[PDB]
Amino acid sequence: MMKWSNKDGYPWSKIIHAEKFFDKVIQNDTRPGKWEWADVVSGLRDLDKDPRMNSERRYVAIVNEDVGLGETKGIGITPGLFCGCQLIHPGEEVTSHRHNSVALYFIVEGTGELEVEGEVYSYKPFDIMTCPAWSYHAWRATGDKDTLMYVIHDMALLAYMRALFWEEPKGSENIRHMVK
Amino acid sequence: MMKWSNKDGYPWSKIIHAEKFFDKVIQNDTRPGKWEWADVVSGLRDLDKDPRMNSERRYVAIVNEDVGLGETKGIGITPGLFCGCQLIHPGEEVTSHRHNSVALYFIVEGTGELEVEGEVYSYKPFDIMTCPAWSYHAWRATGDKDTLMYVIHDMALLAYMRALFWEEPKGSENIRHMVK
Amino acid sequence: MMKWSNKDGYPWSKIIHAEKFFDKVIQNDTRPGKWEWADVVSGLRDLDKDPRMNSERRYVAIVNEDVGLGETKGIGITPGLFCGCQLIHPGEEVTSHRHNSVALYFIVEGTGELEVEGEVYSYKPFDIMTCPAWSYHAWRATGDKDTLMYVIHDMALLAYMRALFWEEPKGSENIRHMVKGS
Amino acid sequence: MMKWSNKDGYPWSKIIHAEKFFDKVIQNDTRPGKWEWADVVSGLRDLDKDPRMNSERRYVAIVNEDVGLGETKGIGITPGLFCGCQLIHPGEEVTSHRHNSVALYFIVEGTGELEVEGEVYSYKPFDIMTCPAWSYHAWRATGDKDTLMYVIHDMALLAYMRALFWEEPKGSENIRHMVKGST
Ligand SMILES: [Fe+3]
Ligand SMILES: [Fe+3]
Ligand SMILES: [Fe+3]
Ligand SMILES: [Fe+3]
Repeated sequence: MMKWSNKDGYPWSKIIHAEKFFDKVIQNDTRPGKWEWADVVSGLRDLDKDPRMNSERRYVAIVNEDVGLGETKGIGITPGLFCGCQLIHPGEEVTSHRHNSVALYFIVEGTGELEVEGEVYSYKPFDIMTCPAWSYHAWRATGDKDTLMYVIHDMALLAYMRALFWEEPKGSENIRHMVK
Repeated sequence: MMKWSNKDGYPWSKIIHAEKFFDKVIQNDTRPGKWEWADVVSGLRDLDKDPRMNSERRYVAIVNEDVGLGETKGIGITPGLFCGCQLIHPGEEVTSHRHNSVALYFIVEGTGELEVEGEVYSYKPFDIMTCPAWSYHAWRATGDKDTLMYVIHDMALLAYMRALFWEEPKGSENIRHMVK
Repeated sequence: MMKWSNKDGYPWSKIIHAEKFFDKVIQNDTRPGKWEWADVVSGLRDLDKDPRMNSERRYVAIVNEDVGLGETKGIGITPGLFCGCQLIHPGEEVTSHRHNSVALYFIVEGTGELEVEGEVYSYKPFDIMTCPAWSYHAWRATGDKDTLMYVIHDMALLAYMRALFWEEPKGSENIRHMVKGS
Repeated sequence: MMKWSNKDGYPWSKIIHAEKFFDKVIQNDTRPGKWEWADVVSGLRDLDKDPRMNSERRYVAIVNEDVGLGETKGIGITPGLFCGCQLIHPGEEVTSHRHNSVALYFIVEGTGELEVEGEVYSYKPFDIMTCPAWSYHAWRATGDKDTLMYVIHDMALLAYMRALFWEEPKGSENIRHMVKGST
């Protein structure tokens, strides 16, 4: 965890006036978000211009900036929901990993196989599949079209509570409590 | 909600790199918090030095500034928990209200009556009581010693989702969606 | 809220053994879920065989039964996510309503108009759109192909907390605190 | 994690009618809870009738049974908050552990030391202290009176999401994903 000192007391543990609490707690409203697939597809195909790019790092996140706290730019698609899209070229692999964040996958394009906890399934467009919290899961695109997926995850909720664990690549030595 | 416009597009609706998302979603760890009762009671007595202050506003938030997100000083006592303390003098009342946020009460000191949806209970030190989401509740402090309450609630969670409602004072025409 | 008595005290307010909390707090793990679009679409068609069906009631919930608490059937697609699909025939409307639950809409097929808080967008397939909590929103399907939507929402989370509100149809008198008996 | 088979398809993956869904998500309302400290203390003191009782297991949970899904006996104090109380005799210890659930401690009675990630703090009645998610923490009661603490936590939130981790005793080999099965 951390090397810290309480020998100067606890300056961070404070007591504030209800007006400051209330002023910080109430949020602006968020305008509706709209995103177009062409732009998502443009974004992701742009990722291939980077030499340092591979299949495991080829996600964009779909965000509504109004959703942020205070005046800050948010990263949720709504306040409590998070969403990303991913491109996998045929023949690419996303190797086994796990995280206690769950993921919800919707196949927009492409075919392939998904492996979770030793079992393979062969996917096709508009399949829906989940990778349960802390389940080992891996991808391989097949066929002649890129796999593009629309993904809902709660990684961010757990990050904010500081309860996110990730293990990539596979192997106990790779487990991390996900904090800066 | 809002008068708004899409006539110029949805500039707030965006698509971002996985590295930006990751960087904004991982949080700093949080040093343990410690608060002293004396400081809480002192904070509360201070408020009385406001002439324009009454029983319904006599609350302080207990915060651990580390639990903030990104650069924000936090207002939770932990990331996902929120705590307040409140002081009612004998013969004061917090009149009927409701909010969709729940509240959990620990009576540290004092006695009196809690009314929730038409039923009255007489509390004493170290009683524990809940005011269910959206239930009409009211307080009347009795005896000679001030009522001091230690309060756990989820008001901030609903506030962040923009899903929080507040009816004060009693009367459906007083309901507000709590944003702005 | 409710008429209730405490005259008999608080029998439901208990104190339980650590063993009992733990036996009840720890869940079974959950097998991964897999749904095929064809099962969804078939499901949505069946609903038209009902004469007492219209645009507004025409949704199915995609569920993972393993996700239940204790030994019960779950209602989530994951423990904390909720997923629905809806079908609107062209020329149908979903009338203006609001709820403090949020909705994330993916257009799989169809075209039409989304109205949110007085602003209209014309959607096409694979567009993504949100209806923020408690915003007035309305649907009208256009063109020739049915609109089919993949929808994620937090309604169940708010319901479990008993902090969910729903106003349908539009009008403050239609507001309900969504608990068994409204 | 899981020895499972998809060789017989995925029968748990269902599609249900809105009517069945709505019928299942909407819950009964919850009566207010009230609990009295005398009864809590009596509970905790009772537990010491068990001879194989120690400081690590001297907790009871404070529950509002109306809070459960369906007509089920729930275990939250509210739907989304969970509350326990614990008794530590002076000279007893809760040894180092960590869990990704947070804990919020209110000292009702007693005195002692709280250690979190190498730092000690000496506690007294009506002190408020947190043990952040995944921080090593340990207790030792001092003085001539039992430590009684009023504790709020989100262990159950995490348990339900199947995202709860627990390491007791200290040491990585003892980390568990907390699901029925894995310790
Ligand atoms: Fe993954
Ligand atoms: Fe209140
Ligand atoms: Fe709606
Ligand atoms: Fe602990």
